[PDB]
Amino acid sequence: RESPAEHGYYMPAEWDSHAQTWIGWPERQDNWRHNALPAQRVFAGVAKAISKFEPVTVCASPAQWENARKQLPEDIRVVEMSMNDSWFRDSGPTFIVRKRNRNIAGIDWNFNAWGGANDGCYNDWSHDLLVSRKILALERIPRFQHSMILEGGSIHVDGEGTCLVTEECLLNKNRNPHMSKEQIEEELKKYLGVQSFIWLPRGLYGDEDTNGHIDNMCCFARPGVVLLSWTDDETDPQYERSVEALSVLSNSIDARGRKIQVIKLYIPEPLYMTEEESSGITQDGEAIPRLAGTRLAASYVNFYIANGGIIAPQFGDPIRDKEAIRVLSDTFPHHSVVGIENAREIVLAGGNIHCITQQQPAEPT
Ligand SMILES: [Mg+2]
Repeated sequence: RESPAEHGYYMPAEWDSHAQTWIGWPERQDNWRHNALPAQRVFAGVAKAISKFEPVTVCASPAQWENARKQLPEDIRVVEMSMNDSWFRDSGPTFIVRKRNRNIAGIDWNFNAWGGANDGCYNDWSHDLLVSRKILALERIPRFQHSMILEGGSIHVDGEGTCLVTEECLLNKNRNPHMSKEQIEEELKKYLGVQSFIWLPRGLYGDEDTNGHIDNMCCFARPGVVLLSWTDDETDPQYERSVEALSVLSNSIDARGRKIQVIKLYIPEPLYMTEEESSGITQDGEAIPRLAGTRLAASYVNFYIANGGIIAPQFGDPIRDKEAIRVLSDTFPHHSVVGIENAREIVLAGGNIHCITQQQPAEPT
């Protein structure tokens, strides 16, 4: 059980350089309406958008492999890999680099479908348990295994000592109930190479099924500067969570000694599951219900950082969609912002774009 700290590795920020980006492929009918064709189209657009900036590796199950290979341009690598769902942010390896056996490693955290037998999103995650090792074993990258539950969507970093997380997820009884905050914290200092932490109380409103991972709540936009899901509608259940996190962050000082500057990134108008979308879900007794009228957990903070690229959602609220793009462009002056139409199609299953990706950092030399 040696740690990454003992070998010099740590996790770099999303803005650092990447070899390529990993993405899975949707399939299960109890989570992807209409035999997943609508979401397959959006996943495929996501993978084509990211390939304009950097190489994409898509992975599809044996049954789906030919379908994904026909849909995607040949420039997108398509590899066979069995999984139980397609959120590679959370079953993907969290990659870590060493500054001086390769110069890149990846951690394979334990997984339980966002809480386990009694509070998770589905009842069988056996294939999801090998996707971590299958990716690093296909890339010939060393694997540090952890027995603690953890999802990449529940942990962010600035690449300079500050890990950003959520109490709702990390300190949840469906996660690591026998671990205190200092135990879990000590593991993250050891495995992510971090020194300090910023704990926001909860995840985004409507993310109760996954326990509120941070990438739908807040991330860093560069050092010392985080984007925060926001609303001014005081009647929305999200407003008290945004103002709460704004209080916390504005009194936060990072590991390098900087006062945190929060930029607000306004969520779209409230979005709700429709009967046309819910009735496309096949109820089989293996996944949680997807009901019309539902408050879909939808925020623009759940984008991806590719080499000089920003892959951002478009949810259909034309006013909020345009205002998120203005906000993001003002923020990554050295990247090009690209939008994904029908973002709402991967969000019906509770996630979006960052949710579906796994960056592989370029290996140092
Ligand atoms: Mg794993």
